[PDB]
Amino acid sequence: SLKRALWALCFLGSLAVLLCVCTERVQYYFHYHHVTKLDEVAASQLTFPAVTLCNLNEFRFSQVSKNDLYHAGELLALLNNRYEIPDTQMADEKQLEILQDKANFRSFKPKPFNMREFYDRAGHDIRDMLLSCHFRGEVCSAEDFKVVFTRYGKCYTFNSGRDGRPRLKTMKGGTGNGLEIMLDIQQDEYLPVWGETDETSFEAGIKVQIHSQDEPPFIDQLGFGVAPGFQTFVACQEQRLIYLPPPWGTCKAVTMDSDLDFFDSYSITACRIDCETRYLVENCNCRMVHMPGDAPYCTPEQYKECADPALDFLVEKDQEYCVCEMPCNLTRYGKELSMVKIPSKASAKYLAKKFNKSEQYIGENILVLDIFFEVLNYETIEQKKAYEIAGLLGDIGGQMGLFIGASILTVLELFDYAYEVIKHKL
Amino acid sequence: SLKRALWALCFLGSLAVLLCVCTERVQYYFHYHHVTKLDEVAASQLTFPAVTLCNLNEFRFSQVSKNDLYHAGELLALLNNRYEIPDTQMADEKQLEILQDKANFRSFKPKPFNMREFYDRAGHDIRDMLLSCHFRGEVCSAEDFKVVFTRYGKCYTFNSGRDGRPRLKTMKGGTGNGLEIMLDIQQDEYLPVWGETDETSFEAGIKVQIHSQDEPPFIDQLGFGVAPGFQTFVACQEQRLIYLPPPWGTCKAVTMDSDLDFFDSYSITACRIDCETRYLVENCNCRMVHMPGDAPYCTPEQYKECADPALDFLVEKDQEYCVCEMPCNLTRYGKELSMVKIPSKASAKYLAKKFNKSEQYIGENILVLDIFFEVLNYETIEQKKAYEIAGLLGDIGGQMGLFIGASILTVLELFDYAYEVIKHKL
Amino acid sequence: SLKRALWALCFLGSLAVLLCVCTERVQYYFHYHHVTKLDEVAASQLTFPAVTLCNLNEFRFSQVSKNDLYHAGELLALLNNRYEIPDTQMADEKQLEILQDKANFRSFKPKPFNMREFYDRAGHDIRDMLLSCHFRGEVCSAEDFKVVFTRYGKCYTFNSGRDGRPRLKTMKGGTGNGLEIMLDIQQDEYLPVWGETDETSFEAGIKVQIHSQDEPPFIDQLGFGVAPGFQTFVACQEQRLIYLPPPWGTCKAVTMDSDLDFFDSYSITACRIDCETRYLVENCNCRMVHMPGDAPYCTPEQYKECADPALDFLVEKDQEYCVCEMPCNLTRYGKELSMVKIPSKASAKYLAKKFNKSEQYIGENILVLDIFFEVLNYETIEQKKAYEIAGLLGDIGGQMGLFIGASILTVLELFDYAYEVIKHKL
Ligand SMILES: CC(C)CCC[C@@H](C)[C@H]1CC[C@H]2[C@@H]3CC=C4C[C@@H](OC(=O)CCC(=O)O)CC[C@]4(C)[C@H]3CC[C@]12C
Ligand SMILES: CC(C)CCC[C@@H](C)[C@H]1CC[C@H]2[C@@H]3CC=C4C[C@@H](OC(=O)CCC(=O)O)CC[C@]4(C)[C@H]3CC[C@]12C
Ligand SMILES: CC(C)CCC[C@@H](C)[C@H]1CC[C@H]2[C@@H]3CC=C4C[C@@H](OC(=O)CCC(=O)O)CC[C@]4(C)[C@H]3CC[C@]12C
Ligand SMILES: *[C@@H]1O[C@H](CO)[C@@H](O)[C@H](O)[C@H]1NC(C)=O
Ligand SMILES: *[C@@H]1O[C@H](CO)[C@@H](O)[C@H](O)[C@H]1NC(C)=O
Ligand SMILES: *[C@@H]1O[C@H](CO)[C@@H](O)[C@H](O)[C@H]1NC(C)=O
Ligand SMILES: *[C@@H]1O[C@H](CO)[C@@H](O)[C@H](O)[C@H]1NC(C)=O
Ligand SMILES: *[C@@H]1O[C@H](CO)[C@@H](O)[C@H](O)[C@H]1NC(C)=O
Ligand SMILES: *[C@@H]1O[C@H](CO)[C@@H](O)[C@H](O)[C@H]1NC(C)=O
Ligand code: NA
Repeated sequence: SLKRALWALCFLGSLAVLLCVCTERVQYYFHYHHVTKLDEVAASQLTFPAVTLCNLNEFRFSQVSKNDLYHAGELLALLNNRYEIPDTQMADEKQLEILQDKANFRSFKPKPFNMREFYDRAGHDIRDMLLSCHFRGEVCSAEDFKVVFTRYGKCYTFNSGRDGRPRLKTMKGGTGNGLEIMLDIQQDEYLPVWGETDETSFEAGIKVQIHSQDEPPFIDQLGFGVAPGFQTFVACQEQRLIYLPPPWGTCKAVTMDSDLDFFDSYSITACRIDCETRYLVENCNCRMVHMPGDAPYCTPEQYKECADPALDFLVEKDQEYCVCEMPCNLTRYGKELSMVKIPSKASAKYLAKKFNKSEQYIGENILVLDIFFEVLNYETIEQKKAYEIAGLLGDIGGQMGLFIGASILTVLELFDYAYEVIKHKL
Repeated sequence: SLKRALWALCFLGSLAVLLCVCTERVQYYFHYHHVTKLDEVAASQLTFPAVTLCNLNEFRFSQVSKNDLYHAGELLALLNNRYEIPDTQMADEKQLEILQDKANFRSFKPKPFNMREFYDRAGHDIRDMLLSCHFRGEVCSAEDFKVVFTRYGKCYTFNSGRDGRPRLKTMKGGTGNGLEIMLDIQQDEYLPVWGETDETSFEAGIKVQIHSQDEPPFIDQLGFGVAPGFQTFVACQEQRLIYLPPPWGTCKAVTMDSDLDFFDSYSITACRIDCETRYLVENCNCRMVHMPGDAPYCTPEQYKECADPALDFLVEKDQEYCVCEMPCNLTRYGKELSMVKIPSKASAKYLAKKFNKSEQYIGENILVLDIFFEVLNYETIEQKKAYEIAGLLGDIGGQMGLFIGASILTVLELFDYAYEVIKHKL
Repeated sequence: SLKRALWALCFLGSLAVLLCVCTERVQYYFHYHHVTKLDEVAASQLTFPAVTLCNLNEFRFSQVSKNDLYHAGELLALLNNRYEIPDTQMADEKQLEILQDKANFRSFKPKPFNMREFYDRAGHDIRDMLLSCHFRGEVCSAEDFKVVFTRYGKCYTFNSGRDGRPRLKTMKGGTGNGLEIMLDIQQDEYLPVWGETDETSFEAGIKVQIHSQDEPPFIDQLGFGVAPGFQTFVACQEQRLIYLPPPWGTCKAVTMDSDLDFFDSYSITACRIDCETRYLVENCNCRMVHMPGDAPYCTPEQYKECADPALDFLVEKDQEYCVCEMPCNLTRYGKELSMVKIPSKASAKYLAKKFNKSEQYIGENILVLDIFFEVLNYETIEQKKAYEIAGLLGDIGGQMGLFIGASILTVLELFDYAYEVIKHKL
């Protein structure tokens, strides 16, 4: 034909192109794509994070008695299974002799034992480890820190925001407008390490973690180190992420009491302590010292057959047992370390006078932490939906309004034209 | 009805859905959303940044006279308010005696005093602090650095691009294709610190800031530290941000002389020095030593009642006095430190010969900075408008072209159909 | 007129606005814009990277013979061009005397020489440099590392995934769930440095690079340093980038044998070694020791006129000779260093016994690397097309369906209406 032969390709080919192009805007929508948004909103009064710091030594050597070596001798790796110093050939010169009159057990008649009570008196004490800190020039106290427990032993927490005291805030950047702690890691009272184990440690420092205040401390997997004899400027940078709920991303939404069995808030580091507690109470009824709840802590004899082999199974065979993902409102904290050597020539003769110690002791034990904010900004890393439902109806309609010019009314008009087909002319 | 009863829901319900969906594409536009764009454009000849480095000690102790302790004795924290060494019990062994015959003032008849003139001769000198630097193997001079002033005292600047000399460029990554400075922090000439103040400092190092060349140095809030006895590889990474003007984001746009009262360009660190100058000249007519302009610097007696308490008020009560935000064309510089111990066994006997100093002095005072580019890239972090006006008319039209099929012509055709209503049939 | 005079502005002005708005959605498409997508997908079993570590000293001083000083004396900077120790006034006390009876050449009759054979026996040996490493507690061997060659001399590689052994994987974060190497940098056997050159080095440490396993080691431009006497916790963070092919970005797509002349895979660091090989074999037929292929390595006499001046020309005059960009599937590795001082008071008397060395030697030569993953995540930084072709036809049609209401059918209906013009009425 002349008029109708051209429309066999025109109206049908444009319809054939439309079904290819209308699908790739509907197949695109069900991917649930999302793009991000980095911003840098300045502020004037930023809150302070929660520093958590503890020594790299769990137990003070000068504060273990003849009772504690009896029950926990396999735990400290100071005795064998037969209760003896395991052939310490050329160990030391004096530190044998403190154990030579404490590892006797000659008809000892041992007292009852506790495990949390062992951590509290034989850990390092912040009344002696700390010398003088500050906060914007205003002085500290030892009562500003709080005793927390984790795998490294007794650890402390500054600005935790727990048990009544509120949270502290900075109003300036700089270096002297944050913490200036002056610790003393006490290398005289370390555990003697003349033996050898796979878990042995040679170092001597302090593990610090800077986290938000809505999390428990998670020192063993998130903390950095700070060397003695150095002043370390830990600059910070507050980041506020905003994630997306499924099917876009993966985020358990925030609520009042979401998935709380032993805590109140919800966090990633608040969840592996939850899943490593319910597994231990249900397997052999233990509870390690850092786990929350009211279940009784178990003996160090149970520590070799319930602590290590059961918590090996959460990373060996039962990695599908519990799973938990990021909350939708995080707050991270970046860090940019840099070190400056602390005991200068001018200060070697004053610090030796003030704390009554040798100049050799000062260069090997004094450690100045220094935490601040770099500039008073905070970055936001959001996740925004790339293709909403209200934008799908636009681009699916603008193609139909281009190729055939038919609206959603006229397709129903053809559907009522088939009603004119069925009985009016048939 | 049969034909018209169905259109009471068809034409009206699709219009009812349209007003919900056309609003959420107009309410979306007035949020002014924006998404970002990270790119990594390789290059071949990148410019070099502007290193700014100075000691952690403001005044050399062996270069203060009996005049300078008279006027600035409260400033250096070496005298009391009654002009005496404040009970330095067991201070030192020799460093008392330099002050025992300089803190006399027995009918001294004091000369006139200046404050910038005190900084220039009693600060640390780069002719003696610097030993030998390099740039791509080609040797330095002491005349490549420039004297600048900030809160830490006299500080120097490499590759500043000021007073005629052009900017230097790198053509390779590596470690030996940048600065290799060998400083000497001079711990023999530090200030004696047998006293105690809140502002006291024990450390001994060097504060470096790597910034762009369109900014003044802002050492006290943006600089890291470098320890003596270590060689620190400061790797860099050039970033070029592009921000957005309001109402999308917050950015004063770039111009020729934007908001310049004492500078020429515009920057964030070039603005707080501006706002801390206009406040000080209008309150008690002072000018601290690091502030630009022609107003006269004031005496250290005015330093206790105008420098510290007035600049306390900009972070206490008048945080709304001046505000200034990011320019739209920044250039940052990342950094990734790492340290290697400098005085090796092979070099302990050569450096002791060449600079005529003991092996104890070399391990406590020699410091090798090493700044380079890691790879010759630069990242761009742009901010792009998510929903322009030209895309609003598409998605607002494709919905109307879908639900009712009415264009902007036919709504005016109905508006002229009401003209046919008003007088042709009424 | 009354009806037709209004349509001179209505139908024509809306058409006039349409050509401005339809262009800025077609001019927008040909920019090929793209936005990014940061995600954080958690995992459970992440692969381990490939550590590459070597000393900062190329040649052991106690293992160069009287033959090697004859041919390579200009290379090591130990002799002059006239084969003599160049006036070493007050050099040392003993280390002259090893060279005083080795730099004789009194009728030496020199043997034939090789250059790769010189690197293999006079480099540092991992059987003596390494003391004890670990991997998740399970012990190492010296046979887990692999000899590779680069510009720093003989370097080693852990977890390379080459020559049959598979790749190792972690299942936990923490600090003791990665490498814990205990190196010994051997400062007794360093080269004597009483001379002076522009390329001279004072430091003594170890350069480590953490890279993926699809790259050759590129130590001299991508490695950080690790100081002796310190234990450095190198935390990691696996990133998986996805780039875009042109015209959006710049990326040679991944294939089986893309641009491989001496390698198998494709990478950025695998390409500059390619371009620095083809240039050297075609200019003066050399091959430096770190270049792959079968071309013969050339003498150190050729090293002064072919190694340095020809490889100066790739960064001076022929920077357009070869160019190669990022592959579309990278894998980077971030790092966050932190140091803890290693030889504690408890371990000073045990390490002195176990490895039979003085306490002075332990604090100056023992170095504990510690590499782990922080948390078992991996970040994805994708680049997504901002404006596809299927979205162009939507927003270009929704504007035409708004302003004039004309589809692509009716513009062809007017084009056939001109066929009714040409001969039916003319
Ligand atoms: C006769 C011709 C003109 C056919 C034109 C029909 C269109 C109007 C259809 C085809 C594809 C349909 C869409 C296909 C898929 C979806 C996903 C669907 O997703 C949901 O959100 C439902 C599930 C939930 O509520 O989570 C919402 C309706 C929508 C947009 C549909 C709306 C109507 C569309 C655009
Ligand atoms: C009779 C029926 C078919 C109603 C259809 C009317 C539409 C054509 C109207 C409804 C919403 C209007 C929009 C509402 C808001 C804006 C924001 C406005 O924003 C500005 O940029 C103005 C201020 C400035 O210049 O900065 C520009 C016009 C526009 C897109 C309007 C264009 C015309 C729209 C799409
Ligand atoms: C009579 C009136 C209504 C004019 C309306 C015509 C439109 C339907 C035209 C004008 C601009 C044209 C576009 C101009 C440019 C391109 C780029 C072109 O880019 C390619 O991808 C081709 C090359 C390749 O395959 O890589 C694809 C067709 C397209 C979208 C065209 C599709 C049809 C458009 C939208
Ligand atoms: C995240 O949202 C919750 C409630 O939705 C709110 O209480 C909390 O303050 C928010 N946190 C941040 C950092 O925005
Ligand atoms: C200072 O230290 C010495 C040695 O430890 C000790 O004998 C002396 O009592 C100490 N003095 C004070 C005041 O603590
Ligand atoms: C930013 O823009 C100004 C002018 O708009 C220009 O002079 C300057 O070079 C730009 N800087 C960058 C880093 O793009
Ligand atoms: C080297 O130092 C000593 C002690 O400081 C000094 O007496 C001697 O003059 C110095 N020699 C030179 C050449 O500077
Ligand atoms: C990148 O893509 C190639 C093939 O396209 C694939 O073999 C490789 O595993 C991918 N790598 C990553 C990190 O996705
Ligand atoms: C220990 O070192 C000394 C001195 O280097 C050496 O004489 C002795 O033979 C060494 N002993 C062993 C067992 O290696
Ligand atoms: Na659209």
